[PDB]
Amino acid sequence: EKVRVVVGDDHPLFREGVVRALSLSGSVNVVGEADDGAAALELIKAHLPDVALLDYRMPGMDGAQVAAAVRSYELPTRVLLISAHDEPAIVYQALQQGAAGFLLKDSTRTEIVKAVLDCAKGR
Repeated sequence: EKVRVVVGDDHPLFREGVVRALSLSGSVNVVGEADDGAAALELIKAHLPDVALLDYRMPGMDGAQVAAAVRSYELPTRVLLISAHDEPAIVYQALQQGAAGFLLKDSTRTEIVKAVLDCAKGR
């Protein structure tokens, strides 16, 4: 039933905010949280979540590097990136590295839930 998610961000209050939005939706089980990219990748390997929602600029290994690695490993997880940067070549390159989508940090509570749920379903 609930869509299973890993959330990754090195800003605690943004991460907490996302985790609460997802958890309070009633439709999402946050199975792991990370504050750096290598840890996010390891949680993805262990939990095999439906969706990973990851900051583009995670330390150690950025969101697109993790997306690339997940696709390279052929894991079932869809990696949705979120960022305060929205430059065309950055979004494009991330999608080229296998990111399922690219969201902005100005997203609302219902927008992020819907993005995660739509991603788990399809796109």
